[PDB]
Amino acid sequence: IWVEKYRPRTLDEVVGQDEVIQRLKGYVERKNIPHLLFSGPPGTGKTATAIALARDLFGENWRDNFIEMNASDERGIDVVRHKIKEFARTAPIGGAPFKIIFLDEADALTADAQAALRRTMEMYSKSCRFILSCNYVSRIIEPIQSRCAVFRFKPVPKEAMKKRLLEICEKEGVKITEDGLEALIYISGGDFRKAINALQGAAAIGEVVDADTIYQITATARPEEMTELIQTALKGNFMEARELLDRLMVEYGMSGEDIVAQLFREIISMPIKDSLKVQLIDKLGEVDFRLTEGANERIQLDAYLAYLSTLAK
Amino acid sequence: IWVEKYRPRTLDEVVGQDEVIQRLKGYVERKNIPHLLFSGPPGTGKTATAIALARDLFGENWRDNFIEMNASDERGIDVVRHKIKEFARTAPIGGAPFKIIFLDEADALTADAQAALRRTMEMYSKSCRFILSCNYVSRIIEPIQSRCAVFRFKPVPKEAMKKRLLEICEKEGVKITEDGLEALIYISGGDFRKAINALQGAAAIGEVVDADTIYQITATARPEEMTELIQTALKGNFMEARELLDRLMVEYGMSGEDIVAQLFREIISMPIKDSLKVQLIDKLGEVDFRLTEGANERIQLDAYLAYLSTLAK
Amino acid sequence: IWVEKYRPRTLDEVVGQDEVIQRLKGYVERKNIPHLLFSGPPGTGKTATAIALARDLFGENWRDNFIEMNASDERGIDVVRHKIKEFARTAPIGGAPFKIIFLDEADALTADAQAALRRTMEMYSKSCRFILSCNYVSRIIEPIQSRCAVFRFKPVPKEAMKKRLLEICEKEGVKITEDGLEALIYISGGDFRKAINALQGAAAIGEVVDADTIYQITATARPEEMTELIQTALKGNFMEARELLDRLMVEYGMSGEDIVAQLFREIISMPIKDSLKVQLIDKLGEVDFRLTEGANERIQLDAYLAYLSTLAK
Amino acid sequence: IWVEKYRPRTLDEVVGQDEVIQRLKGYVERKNIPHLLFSGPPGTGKTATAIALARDLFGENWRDNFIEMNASDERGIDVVRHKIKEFARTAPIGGAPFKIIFLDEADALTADAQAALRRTMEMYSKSCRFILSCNYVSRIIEPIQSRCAVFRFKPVPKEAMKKRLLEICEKEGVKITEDGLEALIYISGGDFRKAINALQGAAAIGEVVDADTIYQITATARPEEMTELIQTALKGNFMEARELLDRLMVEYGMSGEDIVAQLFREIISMPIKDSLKVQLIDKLGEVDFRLTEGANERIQLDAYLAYLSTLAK
Amino acid sequence: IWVEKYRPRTLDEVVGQDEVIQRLKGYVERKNIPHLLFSGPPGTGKTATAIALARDLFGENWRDNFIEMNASDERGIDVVRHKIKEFARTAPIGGAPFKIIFLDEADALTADAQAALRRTMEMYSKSCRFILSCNYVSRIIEPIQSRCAVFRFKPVPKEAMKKRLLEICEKEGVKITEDGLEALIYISGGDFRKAINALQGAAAIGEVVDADTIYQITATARPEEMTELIQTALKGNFMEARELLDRLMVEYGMSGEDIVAQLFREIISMPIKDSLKVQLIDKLGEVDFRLTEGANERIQLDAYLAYLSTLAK
Amino acid sequence: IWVEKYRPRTLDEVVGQDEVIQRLKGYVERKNIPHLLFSGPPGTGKTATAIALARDLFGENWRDNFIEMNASDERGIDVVRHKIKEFARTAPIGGAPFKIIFLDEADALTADAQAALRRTMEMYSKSCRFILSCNYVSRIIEPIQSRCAVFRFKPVPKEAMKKRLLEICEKEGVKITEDGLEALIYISGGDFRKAINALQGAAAIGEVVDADTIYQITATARPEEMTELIQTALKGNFMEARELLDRLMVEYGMSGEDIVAQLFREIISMPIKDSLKVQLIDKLGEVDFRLTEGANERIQLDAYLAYLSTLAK
Repeated sequence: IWVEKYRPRTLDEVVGQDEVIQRLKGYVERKNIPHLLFSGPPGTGKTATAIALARDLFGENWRDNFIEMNASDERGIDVVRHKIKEFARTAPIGGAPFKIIFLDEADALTADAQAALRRTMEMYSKSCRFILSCNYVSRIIEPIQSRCAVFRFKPVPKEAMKKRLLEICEKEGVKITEDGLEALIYISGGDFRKAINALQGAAAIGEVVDADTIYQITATARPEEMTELIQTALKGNFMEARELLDRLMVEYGMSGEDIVAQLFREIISMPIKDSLKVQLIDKLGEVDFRLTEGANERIQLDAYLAYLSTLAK
Repeated sequence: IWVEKYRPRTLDEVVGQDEVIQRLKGYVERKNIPHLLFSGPPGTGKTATAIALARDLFGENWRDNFIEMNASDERGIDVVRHKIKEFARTAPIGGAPFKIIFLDEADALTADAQAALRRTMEMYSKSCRFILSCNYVSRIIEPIQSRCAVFRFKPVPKEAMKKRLLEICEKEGVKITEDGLEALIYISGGDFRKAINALQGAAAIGEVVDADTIYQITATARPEEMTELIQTALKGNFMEARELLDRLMVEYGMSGEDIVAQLFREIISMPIKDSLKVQLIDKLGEVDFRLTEGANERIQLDAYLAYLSTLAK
Repeated sequence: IWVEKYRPRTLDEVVGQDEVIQRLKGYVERKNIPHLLFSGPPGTGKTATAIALARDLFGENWRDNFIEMNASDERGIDVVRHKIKEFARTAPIGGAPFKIIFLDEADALTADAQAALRRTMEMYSKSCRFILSCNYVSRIIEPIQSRCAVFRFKPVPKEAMKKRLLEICEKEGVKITEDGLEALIYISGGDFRKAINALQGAAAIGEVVDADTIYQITATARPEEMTELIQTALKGNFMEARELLDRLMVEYGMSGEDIVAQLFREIISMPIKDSLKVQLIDKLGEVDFRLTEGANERIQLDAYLAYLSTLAK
Repeated sequence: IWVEKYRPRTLDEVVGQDEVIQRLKGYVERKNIPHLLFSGPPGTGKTATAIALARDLFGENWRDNFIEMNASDERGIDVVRHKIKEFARTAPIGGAPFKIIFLDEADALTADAQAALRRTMEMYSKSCRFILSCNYVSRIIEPIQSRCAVFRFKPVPKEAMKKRLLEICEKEGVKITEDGLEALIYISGGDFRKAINALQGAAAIGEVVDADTIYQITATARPEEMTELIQTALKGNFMEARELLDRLMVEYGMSGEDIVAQLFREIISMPIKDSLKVQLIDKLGEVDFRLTEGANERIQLDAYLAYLSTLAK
Repeated sequence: IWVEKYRPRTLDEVVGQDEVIQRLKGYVERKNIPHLLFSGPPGTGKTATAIALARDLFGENWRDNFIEMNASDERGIDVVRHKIKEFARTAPIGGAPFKIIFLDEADALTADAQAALRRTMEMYSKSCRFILSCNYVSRIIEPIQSRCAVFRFKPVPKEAMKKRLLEICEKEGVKITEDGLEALIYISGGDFRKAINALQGAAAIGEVVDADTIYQITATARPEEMTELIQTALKGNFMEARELLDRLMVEYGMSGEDIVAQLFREIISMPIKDSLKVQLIDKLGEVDFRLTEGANERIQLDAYLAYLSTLAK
Repeated sequence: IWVEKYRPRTLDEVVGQDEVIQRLKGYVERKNIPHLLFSGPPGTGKTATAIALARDLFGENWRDNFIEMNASDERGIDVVRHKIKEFARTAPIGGAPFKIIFLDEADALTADAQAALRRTMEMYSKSCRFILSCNYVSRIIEPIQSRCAVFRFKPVPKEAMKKRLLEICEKEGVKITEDGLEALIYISGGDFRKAINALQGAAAIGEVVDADTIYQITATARPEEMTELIQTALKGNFMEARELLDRLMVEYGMSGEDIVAQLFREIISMPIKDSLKVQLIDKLGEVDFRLTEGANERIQLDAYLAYLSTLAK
């Protein structure tokens, strides 16, 4: 399960996030941690560095102290408070003052539960410390940002991930091609968890990791096929386009959201006029809405391939 | 009841899914099963291979261990946990290490129930194993795909099913024609359960299995007749269309839902403009609603044939 | 109560359904009954033949064994299971192997209750047997059609019913005219229960059964009056049409659904263009909906007579 | 409370319904009652004759046997079955064979509850009997009409009620004018309960019962005021019309349905062209729908006064 | 808290409702009360007179007997029945026969709970009595109106309230101007509770009660300013309108609901065509929804001022 | 933590709110406080003045008496009532009559909890006093406004905050530019907590506080960048605009709501025609809705940049 076997071990090993880590290192020399707020897209390293941050400060004895828990399971903030009192009365065994709790998905709670943090902040900043992961900082009520040093994780980039992916491979006897690497990244959206997990799943199978084997495992169309489907649509061949999208949707087994996602990506990365690209995206915006309201997947989608085949003349 | 009497017995006997089985065989030589995730359309062999997978690993004593249960019945995940503890304490009687639980309709649960799997995965991977059937992989939250080897079942194809259908027949003294076979497949949508079940139902009756007898059993007009009815409607011949739909609705004895279903299928598979197909489906969407609210079958339906015969000019 | 006093006694006596009975007879010579599925409109003979089927196989002792029960009363499938165990342990007293249970309105249950049939099918096919009545076959989940020989009851035709109606009369000293017979059938929709019940109600009164006395008892306008009302509407005389529909609706005392029904019938059987007939039916479709949602009977109806009187020029 | 103090005592005393009673009398000479079905508008005498029918057959001891209960209170059909067993075991004390139960609002139940009647019909037709009141016969599933002698109550009429109203008055020292009588009937819709209740309420006040005092008590607007409001609307004076409808709606305190009802009545009884009357009623049909869907009373209503004030030129 | 300190004490002191009270007095000379039904807008005196009615009949000992309770709290009709039995067994201490229970918000209950009143009406009309407050009489099922003397409270008129308001003031050392009185009534909607409460709140502050201070306390723009904002919008000056609505929304500090409320009031009371008023209200309906779903106050509101400034040409 | 270190100490020190404070001072000379109601946007000084009001009346001993608590935590109104009885029995130690309780977020409670205030108002107005903070006065049921002197806090203003911000800086050795000050206020929305907190966070970093460093810390785009993105969109360069919005959305890490917010601000503060600004805001209104319903962030947003690039010609 590659995405854990390559969980960074020191802050130095979390890549793409110099911005955050360069200054997050300046908290290990002094041994200070004010409640951390980690913001960013998923699969970029919030949990990783919050491990490698607890790992660089305790040495060998992190597992005993640090604990990760999902903050959106609404009845457990109050049931995991006895872990707050045993954990605050125990002094870091070795030669350190403070101790850490990680809280994934913080930005899912309404105003209320958020407060309960505070009566363990001013009472435990000489013992306890929180790291709060959230998708966006905007979504955490101010009275907490107030007591937090904030870190905005940016989506990692191509070469930095591509490198790390290779290292996960050479060290695990997996043979990716260049094709399957580049493809493993189209997939990833710049999200490691997604990327690693995929690779892992393609590694489990028989040997060579082709561009395809990656497209198959994640159920996301070859980008060549999309810009075929969109193209054969724009030309005027509706029934053909419908055929493709069908075949396509069964081959990998994508959702309507999933198809509309790729439709988007490949509508953007088309080399067509900014004048027309709008017309497409606008409608695509429309269609994506229709779906989320609960309208019929098949009909709205085919109805969008219809949209394109009017723009023939 | 043919669809069980021909339930594949070994992985070798599940057809059309080489892609999955070829490598699912490589789990019987080594006797490894990491929690399996089966994705695909219904009636393609998820349950079948998950039986024939448990059957090829236990030999004669599968029934005692393996158990299938529907995962969407929301109050029973927790009531069928005592089957998890008797089943994990009993070592596979014979000479095998591990044991299996199949979970149909996994992709119906919201984030929560999905987690409860995990505290029996790391505690039972030296005793228990799960196979998860779902319509689409996209619909299972990542923390599970994480611990799963994934398999995307594709819809079985024409000739592969047509063959198996014949074998079910010659071995059960049923006389299908070529017509009734081809028709038994229009019906099937590439879904065996649907196909087998139909055949079975046509076999129960008096002898020869015509194209018709299949269309009747599934409630269901010759697709030639629909695209006739829709067409004679679009031309402007309302009274003619109404006649057809009537005759049609008595010949096979379809519901309003049933008619509106086929209306849909054949409105999609029309070779007409994406521009117009919308107008039709939109209204069809409307009509289908009207019916479910309890409006009058005959009037809303004829009122839809009216809709089409305005679009003459 | 004529509709029982003339309940067919042998399969030979159920008329209009040769299609079903001709081959349902071939189950009395061999003494086989695989679970029967009876599909068709109401008042066509599903219950009748399922009696006359149990009557032709037990001779004199059917009442003791066979029992009819409505399957839509949701808490009684499980309370009438002790009738399943006393009934399966008792061997048909005489010289027959098997026994019957009739289940009206089967097509009202959601997927679940339907299954419970099965654990008495494979355990009781050497003792028990089910006959399932339903409006449409399409509405019974496949796993049951699977184990059923299916029979589609068609709406009994004109002459076959007209004959039986006369026999009910000559044998009950009722004087119908030809007018009142033909009218008793316009009413019936090809549904005996409806027809017999009507006749019965017209017989209770004073002597001669006119065309009218039938129209009055069922609360259904002379078809001459409808095509008058629709016509005087189409001409442009709104206030006149409204008068008629009023008088009309009090004379027989029809519902809004009832009026809209006849409106439909006589809009179809008009000898007017297929071009215009649509406009009418479309709106009629509209109006019928408005009513079922709970809108005001009088206003929507008069508002439909309005609709027609715009189409003057 | 006049509407009870003048509850008819013998079938002879129920007026306007000769049609029903003339032949309902022919059931007291023979002492037969097959389950009665009473259909008709409300306040026309279904309950009355079903009392006066039980009163003419038991003489002095009806109250002990006969019981009226509303059939739409869904959990009480089964709780009032022990009244069915004490009532069927007790033989009519005196010299009569049978006993009666009245069931108001029968046409409110879905298919199911209706059946439960039957297992007390064939078991109690030598002891029990049902009288079923319903707004329309069409709304009672056939298997009951089957076992019922049916009676369609027509809306009483003017002079028959007007007479009875006077008798309620002379015998209660109330001074209605001719104006207030005629008006007491515009109100009534041919519904006694409505009429009597109104009169009663106008009698409670100070002396003379004017046309007005009746219009005021029922809030149903003076018909002069409506055709004022509609007129000042049609002329073009929107703000004036809105004022009236407001004042009007507070003076009597009508619902939106209630206003739209009177709007209708007085739109019909306008002496304006059949050409225009349509336009009005059509929209009124529209508006009435909008309301029943739950749209805003005030806005749709004023929005209808808007509609009229466009038709100025 | 002025709205109680000036709770009328005798029927003579409830103003604006001569219509009701003049004849409600004729129930204190005779000492009769048939179950009262009070209908009318809120804040017009239903509770007040139902107090002052119980106060004029018991003299000094009303509080002990009479009790007010909200009838919409669905589980308490049956829990406050033991107050019905202690209250019916105790004879009015002094020299009176009967006793009273007030039931606010009666018109919130579905058919069922309403019945339970009746088995304490015929059993307690020689001890108990009910007064039922409801917004509209139409909304109380007939079987209760049946046993009720009905009273329709009209919205208290201008001068009658304006007088009472002054008396509340001179007797409490508050200095309203004529402006602040007239304004205190624009506010009131003819609803005292609303009016008194407002006045009270403006009295608490520093001295003189201006037109403004009243508009501010109730949140609520000068109606001149709204029809300015709406107007400058309709003309085409969007940026101007946005400015106003801003200034406006800060000056008084209204919610989005509050603004949309006034927007409505002044859209209605515009002297513009019924044709256009619709367009506005329709969208306003739209906007109000958008807000309640949680959309952005500022953007939807400005987006509505946008809506209006398209309708320039 | 600047936003507390500069918590105003006397009413004189709360800026921008002369309107409220000028007359709130007239309550310290007399030593009267009727229950205060503080209405206004967040971060404008409700809590501040309610501190500085308690601070100007007790001198040195406020902390002991006054207590602030959030009123939306629904189970604690009743658990913090024992703080009401110890606090009401203790007379203000020194030479004052009365005592204070502050209640933030009052406008979150449904009708019920609001009442419980009252039985401590008339029992404690010679000991206790409440200050109620709420976003809008409209949202507090009248029976409380009734007993409250009301104060509408307006959003502070530019120069008053800008001054205080500078003082926080010169006294903390922070070097803001004019750019970073003006920007620190675009951010603030006129909300100090927001502003101070931001400044604080930019001060923690390396020296000079640029316009940017402020835009970065709050994850709110440079207003120059928005009106670039909107502009390059309006010109017709869709793909360019999409690029910007992307880069932009990753640089600061804004939500969809957050982006749509700034989109709005800078659409307003554009110097473009009132004619076009509408078109933009209308759609922006649309888009913002789409998002809140749950539609796809990326697609609706890009779909809005599409919208703008159609308005090229």
